[PDB]
Amino acid sequence: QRDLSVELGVASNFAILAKAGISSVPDSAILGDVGASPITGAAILLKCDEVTGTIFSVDAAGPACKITDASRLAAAVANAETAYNQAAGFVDPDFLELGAGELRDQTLVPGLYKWTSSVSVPTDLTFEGNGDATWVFQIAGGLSLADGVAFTLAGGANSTNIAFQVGDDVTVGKGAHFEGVLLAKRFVTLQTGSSLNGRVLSQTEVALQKATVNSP
Repeated sequence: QRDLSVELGVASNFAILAKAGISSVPDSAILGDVGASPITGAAILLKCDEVTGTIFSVDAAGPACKITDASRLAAAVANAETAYNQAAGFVDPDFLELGAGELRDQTLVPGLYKWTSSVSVPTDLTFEGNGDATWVFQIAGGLSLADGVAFTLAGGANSTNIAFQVGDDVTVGKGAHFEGVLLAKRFVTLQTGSSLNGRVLSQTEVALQKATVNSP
C-alpha cells in the first residue's frame, strides 16, 4: 500500500560504489559502472576485463582503462549516502523483528521491515507483490545469506523496488543469489560464485570472489 521508493540519483548508473575500495578474486563479472570515492583509484583492485562498463576514479590512479571523473563519483557517493539515510528514515514499520532476525522459508508482502538485530537468510526468500510495489529492510546489524540461497521475485516484484539498509557487514554466501539495492554501511563480501541482480552501494569496502553483479 505504501510508497517506499528510494532515490538513488547518479548512483543508479553504478553496479558497485564504495568509499574505501573494491576488490575481486578473479574472474568476477560486473555489468555496470564501478567506482570508489573519496579513496584514490588505486584502491580499485579489479581487472579491466571484469567490468562491462566503466571503472571510474576520483584521481589519476587506477588501471589503464580507468576514467577520472571526480565530480560524477562524488555525486554518486553522496546520493548513495542520502539513499541509505532515506531508507533508514522511513517510519512506522509494517514488520519489526520478524523471525527474530532469521528469515526461514518466508514469503514477504510489500512493506517496511525493521530489525534491531542482524538478519540471516538460511533458505530461499520470496518477495510477492506487483511491479509497482516496494520493500525496504532496515537492519541495525549485519546481513548474511547462507550458501546457495536465492532471493526469488514473484508477482511482478522488481529488484529496482527492493532496498536493504544494513548497518553492519554484509556476507553473501557461496553461490547465493541476491536481488535488490544493497545500501551497506560497512563491508560487503560476495563469496565464491554468488550473484546479485541490483547494485552494491557501500560506505566502506566491497570484496567479490568470482562473483557476478548485474545492475539494471
